[PDB]
Amino acid sequence: VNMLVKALEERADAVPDLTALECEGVELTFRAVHERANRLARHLVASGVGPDRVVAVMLPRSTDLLVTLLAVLKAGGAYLALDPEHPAERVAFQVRDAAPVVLVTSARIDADRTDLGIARVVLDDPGTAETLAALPAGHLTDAERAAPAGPEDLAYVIYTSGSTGTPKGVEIPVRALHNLLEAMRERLSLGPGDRMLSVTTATFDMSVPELFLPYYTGARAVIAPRATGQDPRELGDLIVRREIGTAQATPTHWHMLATVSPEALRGLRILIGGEALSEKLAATLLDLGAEVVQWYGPTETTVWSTVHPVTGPADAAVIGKPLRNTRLYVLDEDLVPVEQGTEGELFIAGAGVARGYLNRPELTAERFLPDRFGTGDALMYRTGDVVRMRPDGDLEYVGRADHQVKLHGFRVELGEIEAALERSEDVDQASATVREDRPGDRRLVAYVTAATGRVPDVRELRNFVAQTLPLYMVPTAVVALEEFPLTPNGKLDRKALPAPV
Ligand SMILES: C[C@@H](N)C(=O)NS(=O)(=O)OC[C@H]1O[C@@H](n2cnc3c(N)ncnc32)[C@H](O)[C@@H]1O
Repeated sequence: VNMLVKALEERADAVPDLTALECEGVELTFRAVHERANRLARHLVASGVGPDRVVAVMLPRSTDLLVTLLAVLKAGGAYLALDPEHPAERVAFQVRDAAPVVLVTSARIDADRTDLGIARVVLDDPGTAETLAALPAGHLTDAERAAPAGPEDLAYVIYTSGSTGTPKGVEIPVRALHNLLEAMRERLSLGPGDRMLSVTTATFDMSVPELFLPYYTGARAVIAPRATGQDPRELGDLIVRREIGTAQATPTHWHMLATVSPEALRGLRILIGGEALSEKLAATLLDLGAEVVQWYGPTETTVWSTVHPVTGPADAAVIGKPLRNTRLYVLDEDLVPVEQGTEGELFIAGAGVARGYLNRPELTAERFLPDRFGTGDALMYRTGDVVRMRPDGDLEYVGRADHQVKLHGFRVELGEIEAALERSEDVDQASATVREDRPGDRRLVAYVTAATGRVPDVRELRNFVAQTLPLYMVPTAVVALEEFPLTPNGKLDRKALPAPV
Protein backbone atom coordinates (compact mmCIF):
# COMPACT_ATOMS: atom_id res chain seq x y z
CA VAL A 1 0.00 0.00 0.00
CA ASN A 2 3.13 2.19 0.14
CA MET A 3 3.23 3.03 -3.54
CA LEU A 4 5.88 5.67 -2.86
CA VAL A 5 8.68 3.22 -2.12
CA LYS A 6 7.48 0.90 -4.88
CA ALA A 7 7.56 3.79 -7.37
CA LEU A 8 10.95 4.98 -6.13
CA GLU A 9 12.30 1.48 -6.56
CA GLU A 10 10.52 0.88 -9.86
CA ARG A 11 12.50 3.92 -10.99
CA ALA A 12 15.89 2.72 -9.72
CA ASP A 13 15.38 -0.64 -11.41
CA ALA A 14 14.67 1.09 -14.72
CA VAL A 15 17.71 3.38 -14.65
CA PRO A 16 20.21 1.54 -12.40
CA ASP A 17 23.32 3.04 -14.05
CA LEU A 18 22.25 6.67 -14.46
CA THR A 19 23.41 9.28 -11.97
CA ALA A 20 20.92 10.14 -9.22
CA LEU A 21 23.13 12.33 -6.97
CA GLU A 22 26.13 14.53 -7.63
CA CYS A 23 27.98 16.52 -4.98
CA GLU A 24 31.34 18.24 -5.55
CA GLY A 25 32.54 16.13 -8.45
CA VAL A 26 31.22 12.94 -6.82
CA GLU A 27 28.38 11.12 -8.53
CA LEU A 28 26.28 8.20 -7.31
CA THR A 29 24.19 5.93 -9.51
CA PHE A 30 20.65 4.84 -8.83
CA ARG A 31 21.83 1.34 -8.01
CA ALA A 32 24.49 2.78 -5.68
CA VAL A 33 22.07 5.19 -3.94
CA HIS A 34 19.59 2.38 -3.23
CA GLU A 35 22.07 -0.30 -2.20
CA ARG A 36 23.50 2.22 0.24
CA ALA A 37 20.01 3.21 1.44
CA ASN A 38 18.75 -0.40 1.62
CA ARG A 39 21.51 -1.32 4.04
CA LEU A 40 20.65 1.56 6.40
CA ALA A 41 16.94 0.71 6.06
CA ARG A 42 17.65 -2.77 7.43
CA HIS A 43 19.83 -1.38 10.22
CA LEU A 44 17.08 1.12 10.99
CA VAL A 45 14.46 -1.63 11.14
CA ALA A 46 16.72 -3.23 13.74
CA SER A 47 16.92 0.13 15.56
CA GLY A 48 13.16 0.23 16.22
CA VAL A 49 11.81 1.89 13.09
CA GLY A 50 8.34 0.89 11.97
CA PRO A 51 5.25 2.58 10.54
CA ASP A 52 4.45 5.94 12.15
CA ARG A 53 7.81 6.03 13.94
CA VAL A 54 10.08 9.03 13.72
CA VAL A 55 13.74 8.83 12.76
CA ALA A 56 15.61 12.00 13.67
CA VAL A 57 18.21 13.00 11.07
CA MET A 58 21.03 15.49 11.70
CA LEU A 59 23.32 15.62 8.70
CA PRO A 60 24.90 18.37 6.64
CA ARG A 61 23.64 18.94 3.11
CA SER A 62 25.39 16.06 1.35
CA THR A 63 24.71 12.88 -0.58
CA ASP A 64 24.91 11.34 2.88
CA LEU A 65 21.73 13.23 3.80
CA LEU A 66 19.76 12.44 0.62
CA VAL A 67 20.54 8.72 1.00
CA THR A 68 19.35 8.64 4.64
CA LEU A 69 15.92 10.19 4.00
CA LEU A 70 15.37 7.63 1.26
CA ALA A 71 16.43 4.92 3.68
CA VAL A 72 13.89 6.11 6.26
CA LEU A 73 11.01 5.68 3.80
CA LYS A 74 12.29 2.27 2.70
CA ALA A 75 12.33 1.33 6.39
CA GLY A 76 8.69 2.40 6.61
CA GLY A 77 9.50 5.16 9.09
CA ALA A 78 9.11 8.91 9.03
CA TYR A 79 11.98 11.37 9.21
CA LEU A 80 12.45 14.50 11.30
CA ALA A 81 15.28 16.61 9.88
CA LEU A 82 17.27 18.45 12.55
CA ASP A 83 19.77 21.25 11.90
CA PRO A 84 23.36 20.77 13.14
CA GLU A 85 23.86 24.53 13.49
CA HIS A 86 20.71 25.03 15.48
CA PRO A 87 20.95 25.95 19.18
CA ALA A 88 20.43 22.94 21.41
CA GLU A 89 17.00 24.23 22.43
CA ARG A 90 15.36 24.44 18.97
CA VAL A 91 16.53 20.85 18.48
CA ALA A 92 15.61 19.75 22.03
CA PHE A 93 12.00 20.89 21.70
CA GLN A 94 11.57 18.91 18.50
CA VAL A 95 13.07 15.77 19.98
CA ARG A 96 10.88 15.97 23.09
CA ASP A 97 7.74 16.55 21.03
CA ALA A 98 8.14 13.95 18.28
CA ALA A 99 9.74 11.12 20.38
CA PRO A 100 12.22 9.92 17.73
CA VAL A 101 13.23 6.29 17.97
CA VAL A 102 16.70 6.81 16.49
CA LEU A 103 18.93 9.69 15.43
CA VAL A 104 20.87 9.15 12.19
CA THR A 105 23.86 11.43 12.33
CA SER A 106 27.56 12.00 11.66
CA ALA A 107 30.63 11.91 13.88
CA ARG A 108 32.09 15.17 12.43
CA ILE A 109 29.31 17.18 14.11
CA ASP A 110 30.30 18.03 17.70
CA ALA A 111 29.31 15.08 19.87
CA ASP A 112 27.36 17.47 22.17
CA ARG A 113 24.99 18.49 19.38
CA THR A 114 24.00 14.83 18.95
CA ASP A 115 23.84 13.97 22.68
CA LEU A 116 20.05 14.27 22.72
CA GLY A 117 18.80 11.23 24.63
CA ILE A 118 18.09 9.08 21.57
CA ALA A 119 19.86 6.01 20.29
CA ARG A 120 22.41 6.98 17.65
CA VAL A 121 23.13 5.46 14.27
CA VAL A 122 26.32 7.27 13.26
CA LEU A 123 27.17 6.69 9.60
CA ASP A 124 30.87 7.65 9.76
CA ASP A 125 31.61 5.57 12.86
CA PRO A 126 34.17 2.85 12.12
CA GLY A 127 31.88 -0.02 13.14
CA THR A 128 28.46 1.31 12.27
CA ALA A 129 30.07 1.67 8.86
CA GLU A 130 31.25 -1.96 9.10
CA THR A 131 27.87 -3.30 10.25
CA LEU A 132 26.11 -1.14 7.66
CA ALA A 133 28.31 -2.10 4.72
CA ALA A 134 27.95 -5.76 5.76
CA LEU A 135 24.13 -5.91 5.66
CA PRO A 136 22.29 -7.38 2.66
CA ALA A 137 21.78 -4.53 0.19
CA GLY A 138 18.70 -5.59 -1.82
CA HIS A 139 15.35 -3.83 -1.88
CA LEU A 140 13.36 -4.77 1.21
CA THR A 141 10.55 -7.23 1.12
CA ASP A 142 7.81 -6.36 3.58
CA ALA A 143 9.04 -9.44 5.46
CA GLU A 144 12.20 -7.48 6.22
CA ARG A 145 10.14 -4.51 7.38
CA ALA A 146 8.67 -4.23 10.87
CA ALA A 147 5.15 -4.18 9.38
CA PRO A 148 3.51 -3.34 6.05
CA ALA A 149 3.42 0.37 5.34
CA GLY A 150 0.02 1.97 4.81
CA PRO A 151 -0.93 5.04 2.79
CA GLU A 152 -1.71 6.82 6.05
CA ASP A 153 1.76 6.07 7.43
CA LEU A 154 3.79 9.20 8.08
CA ALA A 155 6.48 10.20 5.63
CA TYR A 156 7.90 13.08 7.63
CA VAL A 157 7.31 15.56 10.40
CA ILE A 158 8.18 19.13 9.57
CA TYR A 159 7.98 21.74 12.31
CA THR A 160 6.24 25.09 11.90
CA SER A 161 7.67 28.57 12.43
CA GLY A 162 5.18 29.89 15.01
CA SER A 163 4.94 33.66 15.50
CA THR A 164 7.25 33.63 18.59
CA GLY A 165 4.94 30.78 19.66
CA THR A 166 5.26 27.07 20.48
CA PRO A 167 6.46 25.45 17.25
CA LYS A 168 3.73 23.22 15.78
CA GLY A 169 4.68 19.85 14.25
CA VAL A 170 2.98 18.96 10.95
CA GLU A 171 2.47 15.24 10.14
CA ILE A 172 2.62 14.55 6.40
CA PRO A 173 1.37 11.11 5.26
CA VAL A 174 2.95 9.05 2.51
CA ARG A 175 -0.11 9.40 0.27
CA ALA A 176 0.37 13.16 0.47
CA LEU A 177 4.06 13.30 -0.41
CA HIS A 178 3.51 10.63 -3.08
CA ASN A 179 0.69 12.75 -4.49
CA LEU A 180 2.73 15.95 -4.58
CA LEU A 181 5.71 14.36 -6.36
CA GLU A 182 3.47 12.74 -8.96
CA ALA A 183 1.87 16.09 -9.73
CA MET A 184 5.27 17.71 -9.89
CA ARG A 185 6.61 15.09 -12.30
CA GLU A 186 3.61 15.79 -14.54
CA ARG A 187 3.72 19.58 -14.40
CA LEU A 188 7.47 19.74 -15.02
CA SER A 189 7.87 16.76 -17.40
CA LEU A 190 10.81 15.75 -15.25
CA GLY A 191 12.82 12.67 -16.06
CA PRO A 192 16.17 11.23 -17.07
CA GLY A 193 18.57 13.73 -18.54
CA ASP A 194 17.16 16.54 -16.44
CA ARG A 195 19.16 18.08 -13.62
CA MET A 196 17.57 19.72 -10.60
CA LEU A 197 19.38 21.77 -7.98
CA SER A 198 19.12 20.58 -4.37
CA VAL A 199 20.05 23.56 -2.15
CA THR A 200 17.21 24.29 0.31
CA THR A 201 17.62 23.38 3.98
CA ALA A 202 15.90 20.14 5.01
CA THR A 203 14.09 21.79 7.96
CA PHE A 204 12.21 23.93 5.39
CA ASP A 205 9.57 21.85 3.63
CA MET A 206 10.36 23.54 0.29
CA SER A 207 13.37 21.22 0.27
CA VAL A 208 11.16 18.10 0.07
CA PRO A 209 10.72 18.36 -3.75
CA GLU A 210 14.47 18.98 -4.14
CA LEU A 211 15.14 15.79 -2.13
CA PHE A 212 12.72 13.19 -3.54
CA LEU A 213 11.67 14.47 -6.98
CA PRO A 214 14.94 13.39 -8.69
CA TYR A 215 14.56 9.95 -7.06
CA TYR A 216 10.94 9.80 -8.20
CA THR A 217 11.52 10.77 -11.82
CA GLY A 218 15.02 9.56 -12.67
CA ALA A 219 16.44 13.06 -12.85
CA ARG A 220 19.67 14.05 -11.06
CA ALA A 221 19.90 16.00 -7.84
CA VAL A 222 22.93 18.29 -8.13
CA ILE A 223 23.62 18.84 -4.43
CA ALA A 224 25.10 22.20 -3.60
CA PRO A 225 27.66 21.94 -0.78
CA ARG A 226 26.79 23.59 2.51
CA ALA A 227 29.02 26.62 1.84
CA THR A 228 27.28 27.37 -1.48
CA GLY A 229 23.95 27.54 0.42
CA GLN A 230 24.42 31.21 1.31
CA ASP A 231 26.86 32.35 -1.46
CA PRO A 232 24.67 33.44 -4.39
CA ARG A 233 27.71 33.87 -6.65
CA GLU A 234 28.90 30.30 -6.08
CA LEU A 235 25.37 28.99 -6.68
CA GLY A 236 25.17 30.90 -9.95
CA ASP A 237 28.50 29.35 -10.93
CA LEU A 238 27.30 25.88 -9.91
CA ILE A 239 24.05 26.32 -11.86
CA VAL A 240 26.08 27.19 -14.95
CA ARG A 241 29.02 24.79 -14.55
CA ARG A 242 26.85 21.72 -14.03
CA GLU A 243 24.07 22.74 -16.47
CA ILE A 244 21.18 22.71 -14.01
CA GLY A 245 17.84 22.96 -15.77
CA THR A 246 15.58 23.47 -12.74
CA ALA A 247 15.97 25.22 -9.38
CA GLN A 248 13.60 26.30 -6.62
CA ALA A 249 13.91 29.17 -4.17
CA THR A 250 11.95 31.81 -2.27
CA PRO A 251 11.61 35.18 -4.07
CA THR A 252 14.04 36.79 -1.60
CA HIS A 253 16.66 34.23 -2.74
CA TRP A 254 15.72 34.47 -6.41
CA HIS A 255 16.24 38.22 -6.04
CA MET A 256 19.79 37.78 -4.65
CA LEU A 257 20.58 35.40 -7.53
CA ALA A 258 19.51 37.98 -10.11
CA THR A 259 21.40 40.84 -8.41
CA VAL A 260 24.70 38.93 -8.37
CA SER A 261 24.43 36.14 -11.01
CA PRO A 262 22.27 37.48 -13.88
CA GLU A 263 23.81 35.08 -16.40
CA ALA A 264 22.76 32.01 -14.41
CA LEU A 265 19.06 32.57 -15.15
CA ARG A 266 19.58 32.28 -18.94
CA GLY A 267 17.36 29.35 -19.96
CA LEU A 268 16.70 28.36 -16.34
CA ARG A 269 13.38 26.96 -15.09
CA ILE A 270 12.86 28.86 -11.87
CA LEU A 271 10.38 27.48 -9.36
CA ILE A 272 9.36 30.39 -7.11
CA GLY A 273 7.00 30.32 -4.12
CA GLY A 274 6.82 31.02 -0.42
CA GLU A 275 6.22 34.75 -0.38
CA ALA A 276 4.45 37.08 -2.75
CA LEU A 277 6.26 37.68 -6.03
CA SER A 278 6.47 41.39 -6.82
CA GLU A 279 5.82 42.54 -10.39
CA LYS A 280 9.30 44.11 -10.46
CA LEU A 281 11.01 40.83 -9.54
CA ALA A 282 8.74 38.95 -11.97
CA ALA A 283 9.91 41.19 -14.83
CA THR A 284 13.59 40.97 -13.84
CA LEU A 285 13.43 37.15 -13.83
CA LEU A 286 11.82 37.18 -17.24
CA ASP A 287 14.25 39.76 -18.65
CA LEU A 288 17.18 37.55 -17.66
CA GLY A 289 15.62 34.66 -19.65
CA ALA A 290 14.15 32.47 -16.90
CA GLU A 291 11.12 30.24 -17.23
CA VAL A 292 9.07 31.08 -14.13
CA VAL A 293 6.61 28.64 -12.50
CA GLN A 294 4.86 29.87 -9.33
CA TRP A 295 3.88 27.52 -6.51
CA TYR A 296 1.65 28.27 -3.52
CA GLY A 297 0.91 26.02 -0.61
CA PRO A 298 0.93 25.70 3.17
CA THR A 299 3.12 23.08 4.91
CA GLU A 300 -0.12 21.69 6.39
CA THR A 301 -0.99 20.50 2.85
CA THR A 302 2.33 18.85 1.84
CA VAL A 303 4.50 21.54 0.15
CA TRP A 304 2.64 23.16 -2.77
CA SER A 305 -1.08 22.92 -3.65
CA THR A 306 -1.35 25.26 -6.65
CA VAL A 307 0.86 26.06 -9.63
CA HIS A 308 0.86 28.89 -12.16
CA PRO A 309 3.28 29.46 -15.03
CA VAL A 310 4.15 33.16 -14.89
CA THR A 311 3.96 34.17 -18.58
CA GLY A 312 4.45 37.85 -17.75
CA PRO A 313 4.52 40.43 -14.94
CA ALA A 314 0.71 40.49 -14.80
CA ASP A 315 0.63 36.95 -13.34
CA ALA A 316 2.73 37.78 -10.26
CA ALA A 317 -0.13 37.19 -7.82
CA VAL A 318 -1.94 34.57 -9.91
CA ILE A 319 -1.29 31.41 -7.92
CA GLY A 320 -2.98 29.45 -10.67
CA LYS A 321 -4.78 26.08 -10.47
CA PRO A 322 -4.88 23.21 -7.95
CA LEU A 323 -2.38 20.38 -8.22
CA ARG A 324 -3.53 16.79 -8.70
CA ASN A 325 -6.21 15.49 -6.32
CA THR A 326 -6.27 18.86 -4.54
CA ARG A 327 -9.49 20.86 -4.06
CA LEU A 328 -9.52 24.60 -3.39
CA TYR A 329 -12.58 26.09 -1.69
CA VAL A 330 -12.73 29.87 -1.33
CA LEU A 331 -15.54 30.31 1.16
CA ASP A 332 -17.24 33.05 3.22
CA GLU A 333 -17.43 33.44 7.01
CA ASP A 334 -20.20 30.78 7.14
CA LEU A 335 -18.27 28.22 4.98
CA VAL A 336 -20.38 28.97 1.90
CA PRO A 337 -18.71 29.26 -1.54
CA VAL A 338 -18.52 32.74 -3.00
CA GLU A 339 -19.35 33.82 -6.54
CA GLN A 340 -16.52 34.04 -9.08
CA GLY A 341 -14.60 37.28 -8.51
CA THR A 342 -15.58 37.71 -4.87
CA GLU A 343 -12.92 37.47 -2.19
CA GLY A 344 -12.93 34.74 0.43
CA GLU A 345 -10.77 32.63 2.68
CA LEU A 346 -8.98 29.76 0.93
CA PHE A 347 -9.65 26.25 2.23
CA ILE A 348 -7.60 23.36 0.84
CA ALA A 349 -8.88 19.77 0.65
CA GLY A 350 -7.81 16.53 -0.98
CA ALA A 351 -4.85 14.21 -0.99
CA GLY A 352 -2.20 16.66 0.17
CA VAL A 353 -3.85 17.62 3.49
CA ALA A 354 -1.75 16.70 6.52
CA ARG A 355 -2.87 14.38 9.27
CA GLY A 356 -2.94 17.26 11.77
CA TYR A 357 -0.56 18.89 14.19
CA LEU A 358 1.58 16.64 16.38
CA ASN A 359 0.09 16.13 19.88
CA ARG A 360 -1.39 19.64 19.74
CA PRO A 361 -4.90 18.22 19.23
CA GLU A 362 -6.64 21.47 20.24
CA LEU A 363 -5.19 23.69 17.49
CA THR A 364 -5.69 20.76 15.10
CA ALA A 365 -9.45 21.19 15.46
CA GLU A 366 -9.28 24.96 14.83
CA ARG A 367 -7.30 24.77 11.51
CA PHE A 368 -8.14 21.26 10.13
CA LEU A 369 -11.90 21.49 9.85
CA PRO A 370 -14.03 18.58 8.66
CA ASP A 371 -14.03 18.70 4.86
CA ARG A 372 -17.42 20.36 4.30
CA PHE A 373 -17.54 19.10 0.72
CA GLY A 374 -15.89 15.75 1.56
CA THR A 375 -16.89 12.49 3.26
CA GLY A 376 -16.16 10.48 6.36
CA ASP A 377 -12.94 11.52 8.05
CA ALA A 378 -11.69 13.82 5.26
CA LEU A 379 -10.35 17.18 6.41
CA MET A 380 -9.72 20.64 4.93
CA TYR A 381 -6.99 23.09 5.89
CA ARG A 382 -7.88 26.68 6.75
CA THR A 383 -4.98 28.53 5.08
CA GLY A 384 -5.75 31.94 6.54
CA ASP A 385 -5.18 33.45 3.09
CA VAL A 386 -7.71 35.52 1.08
CA VAL A 387 -8.06 34.71 -2.66
CA ARG A 388 -10.31 35.68 -5.63
CA MET A 389 -11.08 33.60 -8.76
CA ARG A 390 -10.59 35.33 -12.13
CA PRO A 391 -12.94 34.36 -14.99
CA ASP A 392 -10.32 31.92 -16.40
CA GLY A 393 -10.58 29.70 -13.28
CA ASP A 394 -7.13 30.79 -12.08
CA LEU A 395 -6.85 32.17 -8.53
CA GLU A 396 -5.18 35.40 -7.30
CA TYR A 397 -3.78 35.84 -3.76
CA VAL A 398 -5.21 38.95 -2.11
CA GLY A 399 -3.68 38.74 1.37
CA ARG A 400 -3.88 37.35 4.89
CA ALA A 401 -7.36 37.25 6.48
CA ASP A 402 -5.93 38.99 9.54
CA HIS A 403 -4.02 41.87 7.92
CA GLN A 404 -7.19 43.12 6.26
CA VAL A 405 -9.06 45.34 8.76
CA LYS A 406 -9.24 48.87 7.36
CA LEU A 407 -6.72 51.59 8.22
CA HIS A 408 -8.63 54.80 9.14
CA GLY A 409 -11.86 53.81 7.39
CA PHE A 410 -10.16 52.53 4.25
CA ARG A 411 -8.98 49.22 2.87
CA VAL A 412 -5.23 49.42 2.23
CA GLU A 413 -3.55 47.15 -0.30
CA LEU A 414 -0.01 47.15 1.05
CA GLY A 415 1.21 45.59 -2.21
CA GLU A 416 -0.03 48.52 -4.31
CA ILE A 417 2.15 50.79 -2.15
CA GLU A 418 5.17 48.57 -2.74
CA ALA A 419 4.58 48.42 -6.50
CA ALA A 420 4.25 52.20 -6.38
CA LEU A 421 7.47 52.57 -4.40
CA GLU A 422 9.26 50.01 -6.58
CA ARG A 423 8.66 52.19 -9.66
CA SER A 424 11.13 54.85 -8.44
CA GLU A 425 14.57 54.23 -9.94
CA ASP A 426 16.26 54.92 -6.56
CA VAL A 427 14.70 51.84 -4.94
CA ASP A 428 15.25 48.10 -5.27
CA GLN A 429 12.78 46.51 -2.87
CA ALA A 430 9.92 47.92 -0.85
CA SER A 431 8.02 46.54 2.13
CA ALA A 432 4.94 48.21 3.63
CA THR A 433 3.38 47.48 7.03
CA VAL A 434 0.75 48.86 9.40
CA ARG A 435 2.61 49.68 12.66
CA GLU A 436 1.27 50.17 16.22
CA ASP A 437 4.15 51.70 18.20
CA ARG A 438 1.82 53.41 20.65
CA PRO A 439 -1.45 51.47 20.98
CA GLY A 440 -4.20 53.27 19.05
CA ASP A 441 -1.90 55.20 16.67
CA ARG A 442 -1.90 52.76 13.79
CA ARG A 443 0.19 54.16 10.92
CA LEU A 444 1.50 53.18 7.50
CA VAL A 445 5.26 52.80 7.22
CA ALA A 446 7.13 51.68 4.13
CA TYR A 447 10.66 50.34 3.82
CA VAL A 448 12.99 50.63 0.87
CA THR A 449 16.36 49.34 -0.22
CA ALA A 450 18.60 51.18 -2.64
CA ALA A 451 18.99 50.43 -6.29
CA THR A 452 22.63 49.81 -7.20
CA GLY A 453 24.56 53.07 -7.00
CA ARG A 454 21.60 55.19 -5.95
CA VAL A 455 20.47 56.78 -2.69
CA PRO A 456 16.71 56.94 -1.98
CA ASP A 457 15.65 60.31 -0.63
CA VAL A 458 13.02 58.98 1.72
CA ARG A 459 11.00 62.22 1.66
CA GLU A 460 10.69 62.44 -2.15
CA LEU A 461 9.61 58.80 -1.98
CA ARG A 462 6.40 59.93 -0.25
CA ASN A 463 6.04 62.55 -2.96
CA PHE A 464 6.48 59.91 -5.66
CA VAL A 465 3.85 57.70 -4.06
CA ALA A 466 1.38 60.53 -3.32
CA GLN A 467 0.75 61.10 -7.03
CA THR A 468 -0.15 57.47 -7.77
CA LEU A 469 -2.10 56.21 -4.76
CA PRO A 470 -5.09 57.44 -2.78
CA LEU A 471 -3.86 59.77 -0.04
CA TYR A 472 -4.98 57.37 2.69
CA MET A 473 -2.49 54.86 1.25
CA VAL A 474 0.54 57.17 1.32
CA PRO A 475 2.92 56.01 4.08
CA THR A 476 3.34 58.26 7.09
CA ALA A 477 7.09 57.64 7.00
CA VAL A 478 9.36 55.83 4.60
CA VAL A 479 12.53 54.21 6.00
CA ALA A 480 15.59 53.21 3.97
CA LEU A 481 17.54 50.08 4.97
CA GLU A 482 20.82 48.49 3.93
CA GLU A 483 19.29 45.03 3.77
CA PHE A 484 15.97 43.57 4.75
CA PRO A 485 15.81 41.33 7.84
CA LEU A 486 15.29 37.66 6.93
CA THR A 487 13.90 34.49 8.53
CA PRO A 488 15.97 31.30 8.90
CA ASN A 489 14.16 30.08 5.77
CA GLY A 490 15.34 33.13 3.83
CA LYS A 491 12.00 34.95 3.62
CA LEU A 492 11.37 38.62 4.40
CA ASP A 493 10.72 39.05 8.14
CA ARG A 494 8.14 41.83 8.39
CA LYS A 495 7.98 41.39 12.21
CA ALA A 496 11.57 42.71 12.55
CA LEU A 497 11.38 45.90 10.50
CA PRO A 498 12.44 48.74 12.83
CA ALA A 499 10.03 51.46 13.86
CA PRO A 500 10.46 55.09 12.75
CA VAL A 501 10.11 57.94 15.25
C1 LIG B 1 3.79 28.84 9.26
C2 LIG B 1 4.73 28.25 8.21
N1 LIG B 1 5.23 26.93 8.64
C3 LIG B 1 3.98 28.12 6.89
O1 LIG B 1 2.89 27.53 6.84
N2 LIG B 1 4.60 28.67 5.84
S1 LIG B 1 3.90 28.61 4.37
O2 LIG B 1 4.73 29.44 3.39
O3 LIG B 1 3.86 27.19 3.84
O4 LIG B 1 2.46 29.13 4.45
C4 LIG B 1 1.93 29.98 3.45
C5 LIG B 1 2.24 31.42 3.84
O5 LIG B 1 3.20 31.94 2.89
C6 LIG B 1 2.43 32.56 1.82
N3 LIG B 1 2.80 31.99 0.52
C7 LIG B 1 3.33 30.82 0.21
N4 LIG B 1 3.47 30.77 -1.11
C8 LIG B 1 3.03 31.91 -1.61
C9 LIG B 1 2.95 32.35 -2.86
N5 LIG B 1 3.39 31.53 -3.80
N6 LIG B 1 2.45 33.56 -3.15
C10 LIG B 1 2.00 34.37 -2.11
N7 LIG B 1 2.10 33.89 -0.81
C11 LIG B 1 2.61 32.67 -0.60
C12 LIG B 1 0.99 32.24 2.14
O6 LIG B 1 0.17 33.30 1.67
C13 LIG B 1 1.02 32.25 3.63
O7 LIG B 1 1.26 33.58 4.09
